[PDB]
Amino acid sequence: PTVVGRIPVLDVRPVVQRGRRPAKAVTGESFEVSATVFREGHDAVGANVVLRDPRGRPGPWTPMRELAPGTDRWGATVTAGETGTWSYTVEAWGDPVTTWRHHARIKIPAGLDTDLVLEEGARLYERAAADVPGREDRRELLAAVDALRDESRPAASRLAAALTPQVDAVLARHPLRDLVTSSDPLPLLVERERALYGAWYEFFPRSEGTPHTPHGTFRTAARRLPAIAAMGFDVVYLPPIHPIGTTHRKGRNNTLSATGDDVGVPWAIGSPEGGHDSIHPALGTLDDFDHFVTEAGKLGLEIALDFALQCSPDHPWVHKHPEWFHHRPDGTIAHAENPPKKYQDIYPIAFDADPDGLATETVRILRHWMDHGVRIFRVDNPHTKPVAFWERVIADINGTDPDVIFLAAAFTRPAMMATLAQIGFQQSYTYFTWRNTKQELTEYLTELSGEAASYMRPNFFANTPDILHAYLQHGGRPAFEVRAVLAATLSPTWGIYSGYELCENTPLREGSEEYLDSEKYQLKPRDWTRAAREGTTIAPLVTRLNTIRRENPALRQLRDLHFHPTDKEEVIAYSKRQGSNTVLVVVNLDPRHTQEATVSLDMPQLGLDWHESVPVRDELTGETYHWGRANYVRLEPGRTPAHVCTVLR
Amino acid sequence: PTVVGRIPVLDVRPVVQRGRRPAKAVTGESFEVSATVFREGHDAVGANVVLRDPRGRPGPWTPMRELAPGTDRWGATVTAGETGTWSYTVEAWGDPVTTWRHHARIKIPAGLDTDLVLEEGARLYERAAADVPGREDRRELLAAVDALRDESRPAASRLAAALTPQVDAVLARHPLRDLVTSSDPLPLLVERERALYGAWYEFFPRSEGTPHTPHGTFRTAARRLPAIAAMGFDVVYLPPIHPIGTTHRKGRNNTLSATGDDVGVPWAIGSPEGGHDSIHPALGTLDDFDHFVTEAGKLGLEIALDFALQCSPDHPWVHKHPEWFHHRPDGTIAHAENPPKKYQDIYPIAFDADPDGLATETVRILRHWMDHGVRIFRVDNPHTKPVAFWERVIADINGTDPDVIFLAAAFTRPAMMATLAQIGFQQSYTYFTWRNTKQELTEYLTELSGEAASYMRPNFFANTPDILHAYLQHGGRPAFEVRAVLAATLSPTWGIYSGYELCENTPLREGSEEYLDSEKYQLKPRDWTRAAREGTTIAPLVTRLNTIRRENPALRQLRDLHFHPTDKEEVIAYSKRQGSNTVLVVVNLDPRHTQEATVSLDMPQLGLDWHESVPVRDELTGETYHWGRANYVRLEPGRTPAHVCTVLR
Ligand SMILES: OC[C@H]1O[C@H](O[C@H]2[C@H](O)[C@@H](O)[C@H](O)O[C@@H]2CO)[C@H](O)[C@@H](O)[C@@H]1O
Ligand SMILES: OC[C@H]1O[C@H](O[C@H]2[C@H](O)[C@@H](O)[C@H](O)O[C@@H]2CO)[C@H](O)[C@@H](O)[C@@H]1O
Repeated sequence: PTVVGRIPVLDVRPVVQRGRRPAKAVTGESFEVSATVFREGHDAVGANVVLRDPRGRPGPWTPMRELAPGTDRWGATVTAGETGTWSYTVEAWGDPVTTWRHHARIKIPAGLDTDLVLEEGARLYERAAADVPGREDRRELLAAVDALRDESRPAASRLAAALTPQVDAVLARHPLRDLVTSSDPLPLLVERERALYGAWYEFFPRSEGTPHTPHGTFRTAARRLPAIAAMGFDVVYLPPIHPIGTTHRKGRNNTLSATGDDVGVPWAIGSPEGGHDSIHPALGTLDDFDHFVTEAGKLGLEIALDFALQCSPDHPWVHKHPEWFHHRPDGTIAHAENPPKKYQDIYPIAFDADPDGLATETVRILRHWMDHGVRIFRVDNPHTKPVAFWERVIADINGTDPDVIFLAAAFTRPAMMATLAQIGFQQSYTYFTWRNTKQELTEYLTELSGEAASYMRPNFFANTPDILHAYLQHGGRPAFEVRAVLAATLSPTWGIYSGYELCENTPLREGSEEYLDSEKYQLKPRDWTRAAREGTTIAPLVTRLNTIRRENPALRQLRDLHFHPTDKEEVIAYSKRQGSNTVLVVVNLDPRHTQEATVSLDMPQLGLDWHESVPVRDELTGETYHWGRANYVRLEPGRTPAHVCTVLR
Repeated sequence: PTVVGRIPVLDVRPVVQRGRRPAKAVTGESFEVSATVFREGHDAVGANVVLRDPRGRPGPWTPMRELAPGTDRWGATVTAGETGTWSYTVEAWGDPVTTWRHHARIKIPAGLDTDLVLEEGARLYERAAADVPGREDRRELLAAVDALRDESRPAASRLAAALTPQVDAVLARHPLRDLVTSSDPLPLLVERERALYGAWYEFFPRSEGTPHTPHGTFRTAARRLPAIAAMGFDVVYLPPIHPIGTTHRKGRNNTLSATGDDVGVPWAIGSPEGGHDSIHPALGTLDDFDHFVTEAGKLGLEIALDFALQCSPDHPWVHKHPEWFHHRPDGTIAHAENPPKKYQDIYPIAFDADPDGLATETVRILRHWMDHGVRIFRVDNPHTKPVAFWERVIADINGTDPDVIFLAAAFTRPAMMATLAQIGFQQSYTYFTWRNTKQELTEYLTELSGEAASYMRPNFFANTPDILHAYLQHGGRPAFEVRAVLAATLSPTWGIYSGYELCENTPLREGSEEYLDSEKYQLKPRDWTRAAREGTTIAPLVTRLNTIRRENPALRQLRDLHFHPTDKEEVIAYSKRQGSNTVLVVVNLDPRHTQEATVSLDMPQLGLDWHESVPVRDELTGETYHWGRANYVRLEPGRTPAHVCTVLR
């Protein structure tokens, strides 16, 4: 056997790990399958994509086209349906009819060998007809054959009877393909909509308590759900809900020693009261959790729990499974670190004494929470546990429960971030919070919406309990508004951490990304009712951004994204499309000064000619404009963070 | 099983066609194996390359290093030995000693847990020692263990006794490797020196005749060999040596009708006198060919024959194997084309009626010429015959005779050119003749000496019977000198077509790359003795260029190549290295005007500090200079095309 086939079809993409791991999509998502396709000699080729479903049924006729002249790189868009493991193949072939037409259009006018040319056409169309399944279609082609062979008609009309739009459409549907050659199949994992598309809200239930009982419970915190749903969120992310250790408990503002009342850090998991399968006694019981989950469900909210594989020194594992930790010669276990950050309140897990026991216990714990209606997990610092351990764990869980979604909370070097996604993580945290200038956002999103999108789905949190960027610190509310618009329009999954709405932006000190009086170390009650009454929350904007996402299929996908040039460094423009839905966004990244600029739209990228003028509506205001190749904008911080426009019919 | 191992080792290169085809090298050639290597957490990794020979014997210890900070991309240089199929593996591992050192260097000075730290070191070094095979090495490590454990000494000195250069060198040779993880093996094809390195001369034997017998024979043409060898060539490329058809024979200057005396085009192969396994009767017999081959061999010249799979209409195949041709409805066969070029004197071969017969006959013909001492074939227009046909043919021939070298004469689009090389062609013609400005040369050679070099070996013909570039037309002799220097110094394989020495540069017309009175259509006797006597040949320069190549291992390889900036667009500079051999070249690409410029050498790329000054000798003149970071050059066309300098000890 030869590696290369009769008609070369090479380097099909997407591909992950040379075919050893699947490429990704979700139900209803469109992406490009491509390949390098050409033949020997000078005649034309064609190609097409055969997408097969989990039962092996091929999808519809999907012809490809050359993506740029001289490159022999061909592509077509395909769309994933039901969930499961699919496959895709590229078929390449000689296209004798295109070749013959092109020659015939020169030779019949210039009078060279006309009978021989037309008879050669007739025989092609005869072979075309044999492989057409439909009777009306077959009769149409055999009619063009008899017109091609009628030697009493002028040559130009024998020809034109084979170039009619009626024949075109039969051949575009059932073309004559010579020497059909197939690539080896490549795997596609199709997962549920929520893996790619969703709005996420993070809050600490303990903070939502009462005057008589400041430490909130699942029952008091449930009161916070109707407002979260009213802001248009789909997922609630809860930091760890388990008991919290006492030995080396941290105090307020990340101090080493807790006082008597201090609540500790939820990530310091485990005490005599329980471990990763228990509920912190001050939050309530497993039943109170079921109630919280049930009430979330009625409002269209799914719960995501934090899974953090590590232990306080008081966790039961510390004595039940000493071999899950690395011990130093004196018997002690070194606290976990993430330089320059130190975690004096926890121990890391060691994996090389009993990898089987840890895997077995990890899936037991996830299955526990899954039985209680949690189908989504944020996996904390996955990059400090082995890559292959996550590969195994995710494959075990997704083998019985393929709807479960895992989110990799890894802010680390690129290779590890990409590898985690490739080995099964449905979603990834990103470098979003550190991309704030126009060049940074353009470069980064070009990467995420390009080839990386075949294996990674990004979750754009505009802030987290660990990240209050200097942009928000110095920019105030106008900066909060800009980052919300950006995050909500550039990724189909985005989120915020409670407090973001109120523009909380006081840092621990100058040059830090920690919050002052961080919620991680203390109860943080908030006056939601006052902020709403006084207009000092951006909840309305957030609510509107999520409404726009729900009304615009273009914002529920990632890969179709184009940046349009402007003449000001502080103003950025881009568009996204999905069928007949087109959304155009223009953002002023200066939160302090008003910016005016001309936005020069790449009109072909919108499906329009250069001279055209198109009606848009700014969905943030309800105002309508008429926009074409070149448009003046004026963006004043406080008043207008951005225009978020839809293209009208 | 998981795809990813305990210590991730990913995306090893070079790789060709996802591992389905081998990467390439020749005996004694060095290239870089690389990989993406990292681990979970914060401890250090190391890696190494295990290169295995055809019998499976591993090469020496070959540690890798990170190529740039923060990238997790690791590399090392390996060197291929004997010919055959080798394999290479990357091994990745935790490097506990590097990790412990780095921690210990902070914790001992700052006085934290010092006894515990030093005891942890002692135990690592104890495990190191157990695995060391040498007695003196083992005693050295166990000495450092006892110094580390001596609690009566200050902590800083217990430590310093484990960081000595004597211990360093033991551990760099036999390091402690945790959790060794291996990549899957990748294939390497190692071929003979000549596949990468050689100087090639093309001439038509028929043109080297006498007054009494103008059509040369193998016996008269042999008289031309001593001068070819004296010019330092290693390979003689002969256009087709078979009988030449009469039907539609072309006349002089590519005219359609031959007169009675016209000799025809050698590529129009075949008559009743014979086909691809015969000798043209005017060239002599098979015995005269053996004599020619033998006399070439005595001078250190190998023969490369042209293999052109096509037929004159008088070729015996036309009636013996009609199914090897595509016939039109009236039974005629269309002449071959290569738009806009037409080949009215030949028929192309069709491959889809009897691919097995064509393959079998093709290898029969190549084995015939191989029995007569031809171990190299230039395959004419391979891109008009199926890719898979060549893949099959080359694998059949190389399976019994792996020393046979094939050269792809394909000037076409990039995808086909790369594919031909990947499927087995030892050598490829290139776009060299159309890269003449400094930007064009820099861009192109950066491509060829980069990743493409794992599958393609370039042959830089400065001219061919079909290519007389406008640069040579307008530039005269000074242009011929420049292109010879460039071709000879930028690729380890280069060549010329006879007449190049004499600066033949009259085109067929303005805007054509054909020669006037082309040798393809007529006998072209040349007065070599007169040109030598009158100094009107650049034979001396050519002779000197090949001598320099034979005396400088850096010019007998392709991958080590760096371009150095100059302040003039017409002046280009570059260096090449191989062990302690460094060659530095500066060329003036203006053939009409003298150019002066400053050459600013990237000194680190030469293995030198910025302030240093290095002695060089211009091997074209014997003149010596002293050169450092910034050097004035003055290059006058006619006098000085270039400096070709060696770095002196
Ligand atoms: O109690 C352990 C530490 O918890 C936090 O650190 C978390 C961080 O908030 C989370 O996003 C990251 O992925 O994991 C670390 C460790 O679980 C506190 O900020 C630390 O001060 C605590 O020591
Ligand atoms: O006789 C056939 C044709 O031979 C030449 O064309 C060659 C050309 O020289 C070679 O380098 C190219 O790759 O292949 C063609 C065909 O063999 C003449 O230049 C043509 O005019 C002849 O028709």
